[PDB]
Amino acid sequence: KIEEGKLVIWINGDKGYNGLAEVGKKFEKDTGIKVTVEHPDKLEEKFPQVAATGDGPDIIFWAHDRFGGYAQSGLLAEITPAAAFQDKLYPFTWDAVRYNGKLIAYPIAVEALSLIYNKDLLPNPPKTWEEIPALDKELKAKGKSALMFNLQEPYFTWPLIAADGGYAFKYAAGKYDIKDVGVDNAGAKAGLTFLVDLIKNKHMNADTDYSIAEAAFNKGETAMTINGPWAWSNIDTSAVNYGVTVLPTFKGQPSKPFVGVLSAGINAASPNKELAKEFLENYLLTDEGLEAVNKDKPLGAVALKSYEEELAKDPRIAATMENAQKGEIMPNIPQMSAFWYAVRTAVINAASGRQTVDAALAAAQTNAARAAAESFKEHLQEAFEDLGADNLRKFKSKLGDRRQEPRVTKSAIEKLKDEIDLADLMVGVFTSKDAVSVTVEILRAIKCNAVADDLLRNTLE
Ligand SMILES: OC[C@H]1O[C@H](O[C@H]2[C@H](O)[C@@H](O)[C@@H](O)O[C@@H]2CO)[C@H](O)[C@@H](O)[C@@H]1O
Repeated sequence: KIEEGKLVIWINGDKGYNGLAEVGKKFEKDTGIKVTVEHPDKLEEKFPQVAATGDGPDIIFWAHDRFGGYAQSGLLAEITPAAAFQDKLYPFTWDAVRYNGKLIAYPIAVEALSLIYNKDLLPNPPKTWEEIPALDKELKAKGKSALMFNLQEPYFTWPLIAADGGYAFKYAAGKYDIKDVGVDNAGAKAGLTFLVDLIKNKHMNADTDYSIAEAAFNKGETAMTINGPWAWSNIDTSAVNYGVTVLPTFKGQPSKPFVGVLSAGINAASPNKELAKEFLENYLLTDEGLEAVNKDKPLGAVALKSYEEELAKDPRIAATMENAQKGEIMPNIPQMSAFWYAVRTAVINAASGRQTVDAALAAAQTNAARAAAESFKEHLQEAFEDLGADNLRKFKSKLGDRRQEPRVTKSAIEKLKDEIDLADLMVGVFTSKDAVSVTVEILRAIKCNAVADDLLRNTLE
């Protein structure tokens, strides 16, 4: 499925992929070899499904937190450059791509979130989170609002949850301890309570996503947003006059974002391994290669010393590195994808009012330690689709009548939209193993025995 004598590359659709295609045209004009760039949907989950049997791209781009799990499954080739090349990039960027003693990818650039504001609507931005409710009121009298950002992905809400004390896994004596999880302490509860109260008092809406918020800022309808360096380009095209600065404090403490390093790995089953090393070391990681990508969509603070010393004179970049020093570098261990699925479910149920804050975070502490939890959620979704709409109305009636603990209110059931919402409510209230046991019990009481049997052989077994 992988053809000898050319190169195929995969990268996310919010980065500068037309700029990267210009670098491959130059490689073709010096050697004749053709390069193709693609941007599929959900690529961080498609890559481990196709590469296990030897298919996929020659080269894959993503942040460093996903790569430890790919290496444990045997999907990547080892990286081995000469000491003369290694001295061209900062030593702290090589530390982020080192796993069990070996290097497993090439580092490209450093990314962190900041606060972006409209100078004509608000020439002096606020220094604390506590000030935002009163400022929303002044702006409505002009037909506007104060702040809008993406509420569906937990990367954007984590800086406030961590300000007064929350954490992922505890670091002690040279290693992360995978059975000491920090999403349910006193500091984590206070930050999530402040976010839900903004929604209750009608300063924000619970269905806001990435493209809704991007259009409102660029049209002048809102005063502030929260985003990374890749977004600066489309703002330049618009009519808005903008600045970039440090995030606000909470209870007197700084906000603390998680920082990522964009990186490039090589497929263990590729037959083009030495063509791939020549493209990356001699064409992309140079002054003129990185300049072509940066002009399409900006990269942040790059890994190559000779070019980063010039970019550091830009005041937008100085603010990016101040937020990075108040935050923390992400771990790369294989347990990180189970952590991100658990926190995503907790924020969605609490912002929509289907669960209380305290009950949602106590279940996340348990789900974050279970490797197979997200797989169980996908098998529940498929069983609800197979019942059909008439039989699924009977299922939801019996769930609302249960007297066993924990109980589910009838108002919360009427607010669901489809089969994906129902599977997320079940794993968030009961945790993942108990969710399957209760579902099988209700299916037997409405006489749907074939569906219950198929679900059992693919989970608890
Ligand atoms: O929301 C969970 C998600 O966060 C990070 O993904 C970022 C990525 O690093 C950025 O480059 C940008 O594309 O936005 C993404 C969030 O929408 C983690 O790297 C990722 O593993 C995680 O699932």
